Amino acid sequence: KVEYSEEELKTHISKGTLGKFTVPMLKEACRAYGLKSGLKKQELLEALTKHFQD
Repeated sequence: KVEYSEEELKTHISKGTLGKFTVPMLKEACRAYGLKSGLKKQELLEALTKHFQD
């Protein structure tokens, strides 16, 4: 489903492909995570990573 539930995200965070998708797609994961996200792109990754990486 790759709906960005967390599994794909976790996997993405691991290797580092989570930063491939565009911003419109990144916002999706953020919406599911409940983060703040950023009006740019990579900013989304950070929000995601932070939610799955110390």
